[PDB]
Amino acid sequence: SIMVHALRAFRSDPGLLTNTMDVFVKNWYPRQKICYAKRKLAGANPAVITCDELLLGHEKAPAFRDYVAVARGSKDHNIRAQEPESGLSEETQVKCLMDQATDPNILGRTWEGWEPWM
Repeated sequence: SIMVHALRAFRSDPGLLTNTMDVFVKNWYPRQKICYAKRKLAGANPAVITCDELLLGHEKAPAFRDYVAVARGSKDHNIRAQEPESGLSEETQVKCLMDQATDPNILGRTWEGWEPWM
């Protein structure tokens, strides 16, 4: 619920931060990642951006088909998977962003050193 109160304060006015984040005048990896930032500050889904990243050239690694099937989850029992891609309220946005972070089927296949068990 603290994230309800936090993300609402940003999502309400997407210009203020995204327009500042055009500081990357320094394709342009800036344009194509800010293209995603403008979507995710607006109503867009967290797993969708992960699929969208994996589609963005990383489709050369063989498990990309499966990486998307981990990101998209199972429509039977993952609470992200039933939602649309875009137009999400602060509730739907964060409700799903929980699921895509807490997934035991992500955590059960991931980097050591970095640490799901701590």
